Amino acid sequence: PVDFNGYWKMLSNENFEEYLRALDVNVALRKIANLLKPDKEIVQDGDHMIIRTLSTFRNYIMDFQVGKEFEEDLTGIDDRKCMTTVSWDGDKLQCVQKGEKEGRGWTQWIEGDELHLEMRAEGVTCKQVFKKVH
Ligand SMILES: CC1=C(/C=C/C(C)=C/C=C/C(C)=C/CO)C(C)(C)CCC1
Repeated sequence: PVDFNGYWKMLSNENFEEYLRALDVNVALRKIANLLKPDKEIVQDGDHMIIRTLSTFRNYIMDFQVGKEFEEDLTGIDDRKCMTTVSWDGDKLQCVQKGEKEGRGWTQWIEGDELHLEMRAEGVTCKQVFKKVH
């Protein structure tokens, strides 16, 4: 396990448009979303974690307990509900989102002062990197 606490800004984004296409997100929103460089505020307190993907255009908030399955309301992305579980896999943070879509989930880890995040859905993989600014 590692410590994700902090405020992070996006450095890079790769294959995000195809990842959103796999979720049936409309073209217009896909183009707009891929041009946004959202911040990430993570509050880690024990096994309780809050991850806020921030943008004035639109936000997405996660508030969960590691190891405990919860009903994830993805309103704002594709408006789906998934039975999600986020667990530790060594120093990596694994998330599996069970629902209508195949292979939906993500993996997060740290390299120096950078947050690495890979998102997957329907066999598609998106890669993002963030820099710890606070
Ligand atoms: C579609 C869409 C967006 C998607 C956000 C996503 C897919 C966030 C995933 C966050 C995760 C996995 C956080 C855990 O570290 C954002 C809000 C950028 C802008 C508006 C359009």
